[PDB]
Amino acid sequence: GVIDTSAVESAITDGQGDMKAIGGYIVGALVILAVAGLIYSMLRKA
Repeated sequence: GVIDTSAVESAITDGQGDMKAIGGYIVGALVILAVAGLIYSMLRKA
């Protein structure tokens, strides 16, 4: 082991965990880009 992964549990959660936010924040932001694409297509198309 528990202690062996003790540091990892904290470092992993802090770093690894932060991954969810990075992926989500990044993937959650991409939605904005896509919105524009379709928006332009519909407006430019139409």
